[PDB]
Amino acid sequence: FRKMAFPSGKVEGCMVQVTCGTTTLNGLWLDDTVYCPRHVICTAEDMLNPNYEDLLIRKSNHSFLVQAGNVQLRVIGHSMQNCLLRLKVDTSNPKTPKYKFVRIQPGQTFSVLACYNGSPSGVYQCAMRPNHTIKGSFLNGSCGSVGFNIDYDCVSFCYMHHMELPTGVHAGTDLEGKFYGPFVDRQTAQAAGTDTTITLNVLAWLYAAVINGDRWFLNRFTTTLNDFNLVAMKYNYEPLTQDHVDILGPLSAQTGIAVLDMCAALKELLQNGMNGRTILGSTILEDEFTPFDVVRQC
Amino acid sequence: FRKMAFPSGKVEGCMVQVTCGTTTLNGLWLDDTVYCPRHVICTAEDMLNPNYEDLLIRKSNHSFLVQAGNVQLRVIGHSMQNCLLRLKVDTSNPKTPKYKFVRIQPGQTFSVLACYNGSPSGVYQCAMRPNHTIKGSFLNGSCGSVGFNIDYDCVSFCYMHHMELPTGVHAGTDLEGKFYGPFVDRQTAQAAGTDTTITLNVLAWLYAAVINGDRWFLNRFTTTLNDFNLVAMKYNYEPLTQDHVDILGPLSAQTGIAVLDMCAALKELLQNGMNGRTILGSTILEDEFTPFDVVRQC
Repeated sequence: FRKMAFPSGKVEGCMVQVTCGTTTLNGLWLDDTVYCPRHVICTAEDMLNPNYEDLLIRKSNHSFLVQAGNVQLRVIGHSMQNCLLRLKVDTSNPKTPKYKFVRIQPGQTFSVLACYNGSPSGVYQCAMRPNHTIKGSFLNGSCGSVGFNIDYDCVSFCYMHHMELPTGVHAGTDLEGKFYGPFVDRQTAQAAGTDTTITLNVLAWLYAAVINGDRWFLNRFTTTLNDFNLVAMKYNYEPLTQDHVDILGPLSAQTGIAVLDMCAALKELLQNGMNGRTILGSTILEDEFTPFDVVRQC
Repeated sequence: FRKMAFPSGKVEGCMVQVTCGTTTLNGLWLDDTVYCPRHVICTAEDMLNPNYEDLLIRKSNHSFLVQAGNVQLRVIGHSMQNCLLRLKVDTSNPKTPKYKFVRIQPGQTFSVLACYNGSPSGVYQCAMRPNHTIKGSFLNGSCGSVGFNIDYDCVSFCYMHHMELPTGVHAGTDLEGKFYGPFVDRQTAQAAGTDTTITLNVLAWLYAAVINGDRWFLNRFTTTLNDFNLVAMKYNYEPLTQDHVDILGPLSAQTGIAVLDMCAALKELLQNGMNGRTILGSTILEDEFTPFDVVRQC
């Protein structure tokens, strides 16, 4: 059972490089706008204490160098939106796909097109951690890279990379420039809080296992929701609300396994262990597939 | 440390649907040729005992329906190459990228663009297992889907999916239509042999760990190659040749950790265990990153 990224073609045609002075990062070109992290305007000395609105009101249009492959795109306007610069260029991207901008919740998944200086290098699937960060060293030096989902023909942009935190996890914003989490776009003390396991996703992955033939771990005993949350919290799992439980409705319907019955199986799995046995050929519980991802891939 | 797929844009523009009668699968459109598994010509009754050259000499050009999105592409020729049909169409793909065809070795990695009836649905990274199969239910119903690597601007096609084996792993061919492994393109008894862990890749992943700060597991004791292979084989690991050892040269150079020293660390890891500790935040040893993948992603 594999982590899949969305095909990245529709996003690749949107990736450009933005340079201000000696700083360069990735930007996203849609219609005649280029979106990038506004800290591209910062010198390393500015970055400790940046006055973004002063720095931005004081920059000329021609001080921005935007490149689509080798081709310079002239900037003809610039404004700020929260933590993003929106740069007007003189050319509409002929490869602009159908898109929207959405803001995602913790636990949800998306694909990241990792880029270096505007050139796509790889695509990764990942989840937004409950602490509003994303794990995995893959975003190191690709500020501006974007996270997205594809809904048949429409690209829903949800993430833009801004920074690496002291523990090496990544922080960024939605495409309206609002951070996920309490973080800021300056070089200062910030810390990812404690993280927890995405309980709903681990439940979804146990349903994926049942769908794929694996039944040995089904519950031997009943649980209540409350007793379930009591045990799960001891293993650093997120507590499960009623509404979380209900999101598992379709997977429950299609398998015949009641949601609280699957909670019971997980509770017994945390307490009693796999003991060398495997689920989906794994010795560990996976928490970066949402219920939606499981329905889609099964 | 994340599994990355190559950006799939260059391959997406090549994916079409091929239909013969009631059978449809994916094909790959390059210049004026469409490549697909030749079992597209089979009825379910043919598939038990197909006479491919008779079935193929007896089919007309117009009995092949090739669709690029909604757009029919007229077939104007057909020949067989080993287990692939090469169909001449009347139109050159305007999106043909720079490409080559290469045949890969067991243990090597590639990206798969999983498609349904010609439409890209997701991209996955994977390795060719030592038993010449590929693991992970992701290829279920996407015969014709292709595996590739990208070398800066050139797509190296290496795999085309043909079949699922009784254990649910996938089997396929290179783009000259030669199977990887002893398998055949008919519905008959075939079995993946026993598989082993890709020792060289697990070593590469331990070097990735060192590159990323993780040093706790470095060897406490010396080993010879022979003593190493003796222990590894007991844990169902592939034995390591001298030439395998030498492929680890660059990772050794860049880290300062001699290859036999890393063999020692793995040997001690297999025997003594992680005991709750993590490498690269994982409690298990990963075997689907090659030495090349590690250099590239670090």
